[PDB]
Amino acid sequence: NISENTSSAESRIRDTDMAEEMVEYSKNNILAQAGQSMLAQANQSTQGVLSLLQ
Amino acid sequence: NISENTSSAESRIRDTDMAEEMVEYSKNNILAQAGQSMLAQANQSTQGVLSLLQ
Repeated sequence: NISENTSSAESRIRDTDMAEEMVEYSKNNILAQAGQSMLAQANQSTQGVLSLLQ
Repeated sequence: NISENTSSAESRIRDTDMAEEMVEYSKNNILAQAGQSMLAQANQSTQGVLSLLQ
């Protein structure tokens, strides 16, 4: 019984809650795609220079 | 973060804003064509000598 409770206690401190962590995984997965999108747009975003009298 | 903000800083001090310099290049390019055209006519200036009791 003390083993079952201190297993439960340690599992609370250290095992991943996979439900919760897939929220935080997937925020960062969308943000990474939106970041790569913005970087890919930003590298095109200075093609504006080339019409200016050139 | 600091390296981005001092790249932003130094870029402000040192990089040509190509929009602003293509104004000043084009002023001087038109002035040079105008001043060439003006020097060409200023060399025809004293052609008036040759009809003058000659």
